[PDB]
Amino acid sequence: THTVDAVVIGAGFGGIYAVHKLHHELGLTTVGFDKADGPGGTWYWNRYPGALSDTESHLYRFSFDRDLLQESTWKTTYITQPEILEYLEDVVDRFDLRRHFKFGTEVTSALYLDDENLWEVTTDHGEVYRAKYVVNAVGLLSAINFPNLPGLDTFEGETIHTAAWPEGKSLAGRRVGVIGTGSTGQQVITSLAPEVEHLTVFVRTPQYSVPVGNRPVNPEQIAEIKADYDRIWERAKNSAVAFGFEESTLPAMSVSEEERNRIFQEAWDHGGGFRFMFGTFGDIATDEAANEAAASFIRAKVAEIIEDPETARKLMPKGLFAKRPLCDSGYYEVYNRPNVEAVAIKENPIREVTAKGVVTEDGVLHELDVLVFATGFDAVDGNYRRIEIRGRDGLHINDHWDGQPTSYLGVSTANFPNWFMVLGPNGPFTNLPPSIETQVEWISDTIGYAERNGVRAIEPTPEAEAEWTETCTEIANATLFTKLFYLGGLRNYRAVMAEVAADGYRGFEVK
Ligand SMILES: Cc1cc2nc3c(=O)[nH]c(=O)nc-3n(C[C@H](O)[C@H](O)[C@H](O)COP(=O)(O)OP(=O)(O)OC[C@H]3O[C@@H](n4cnc5c(N)ncnc54)[C@H](O)[C@@H]3O)c2cc1C
Ligand SMILES: NC(=O)c1ccc[n+]([C@@H]2O[C@H](COP(=O)([O-])OP(=O)(O)OC[C@H]3O[C@@H](n4cnc5c(N)ncnc54)[C@H](OP(=O)(O)O)[C@@H]3O)[C@@H](O)[C@H]2O)c1
Ligand SMILES: O=C1CCCCCO1
Repeated sequence: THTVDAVVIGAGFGGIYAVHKLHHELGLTTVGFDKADGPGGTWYWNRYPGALSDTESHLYRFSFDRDLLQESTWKTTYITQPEILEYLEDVVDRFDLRRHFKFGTEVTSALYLDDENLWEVTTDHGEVYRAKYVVNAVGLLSAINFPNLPGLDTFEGETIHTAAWPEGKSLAGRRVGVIGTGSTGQQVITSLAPEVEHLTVFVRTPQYSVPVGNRPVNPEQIAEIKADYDRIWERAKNSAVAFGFEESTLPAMSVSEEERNRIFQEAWDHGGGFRFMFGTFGDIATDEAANEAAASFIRAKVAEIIEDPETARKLMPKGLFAKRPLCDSGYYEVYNRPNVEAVAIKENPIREVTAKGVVTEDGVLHELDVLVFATGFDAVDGNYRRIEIRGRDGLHINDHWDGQPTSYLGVSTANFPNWFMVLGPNGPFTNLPPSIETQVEWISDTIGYAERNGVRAIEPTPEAEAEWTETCTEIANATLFTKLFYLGGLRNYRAVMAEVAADGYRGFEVK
């Protein structure tokens, strides 16, 4: 039953930096915690085949330490999970942090003590920590999502969730079904297709995907990037999404059918999902006609790629190109293989799982040895809403988030003092690490200020939280995503966080 200045929940990008900042800049005694048996967070857990970043390799990392940027290396233009995981372990060892982290250790309640003005925090190892500050780096993701299919437990084969992939497991020569065609699904599908005896993909909503263009690089290309890194990060910190391309301000309809498609083809060829949505035109997300053009281009690629038309149509993405854009390493092409079958489960849904496989409503048994669920997770809400987290006067987090989850500035919420969030709700939608730094940096300032000036407790007003929900909402419904995040872009997000701090923490009850 110990007592410290600060607790950090989680050891991915966000939890790792927060420890570094709170211990080494602000001198605070600081303990880190993670269920996981080591660091990496998202990348400790997802070791499924083909797991790859959407963010180019040079930019999906910390920026804050200039020696590190010069010494780290990568193989391709996008970075794989082993390589990311490895990088976070180098980072963890480089800044001397293993020793602040209790691994294999779940934080299971967070009681705020109104009279001691402290947070009482308990582990599944029995321990208790009493801390003045809590920093939640629990991520945008929550519990694995895992639809309970009828008869599932009759299945005599192995079932695997993408995020619980057994290290070392091979599906080579097995008959495998995959459910889900999200970002994970496309990846695990491209990578499985060539090795398995047969692949059945259960598609519910086919999505829009552009080539990822993941190319090999030589040490000289890296060294041209290394030489220009102050400008790269300054540029990225001053863009909206920080994916490393200039963001277009050219309206789609402001140029010609041929020009429009010329631009859409160079982007296709160059590769990159965000690059397609935002590197090409500036209104794809905000003008109806801009959007339809982008979407149409992609469907023509799909009909150019899938030879058999009954298959093509099952994989044909429909309607607004207003989900997060995917990119792949040859996804549509997989459906030309004789040992891949597509099952459109809107038209022909799963009726049940039986001993030997999956049965659809048409009454065909799809014989499977392995059923892989690429069905994702259950939202930000989920990693908080699954705990004894209570704020002032014992108020429960799930009681406090009576409806949609909320925050002020993506890092805080009313009735939860000295309690912060890294990637809480209504935060930025960007290449995450640069946003994680913004958040951790602001959180570490705020906490340095609190100690230096003798602040007992800080928390936002419910007035302010609601003003933020409105700002996020007004900006959302100006885009085609409407038809959970602040969508004004990193640069605006940074000026806002900075103004609030320069303005004496406006929207915050300081005690
Ligand atoms: C396959 C995949 C690819 C991705 N690619 C990209 C990309 O290219 N670009 C991008 O910007 N984003 C990407 N993301 C999103 C990605 O999660 C973020 O970029 C980033 O990893 C977030 O890191 P984090 O430290 O904030 O949270 P996480 O890495 O999610 O770490 C959170 C940790 O909190 C822990 N935790 C939660 N509750 C508790 C508790 N009660 N006790 C102890 N521990 C707890 C979890 O175990 C977890 O390890 C991807 C995600 C996935 C799954
Ligand atoms: N950038 C990257 O390289 C990368 C890679 C992987 C993951 N990620 C991130 O991590 C998050 C998770 O991605 P993800 O692909 O694991 O999950 P996801 O985006 O949530 O994809 C979910 C998939 O499962 C399907 N699905 C869900 N429940 C189902 C059910 N009961 N029956 C049939 N199908 C079902 C969905 O279909 P519907 O859509 O019709 O519901 C969808 O195809 C994403 O937000 C993504 O940004 C990023
Ligand atoms: O591409 C991504 C994946 C996670 C969602 C926001 C970050 O950007």
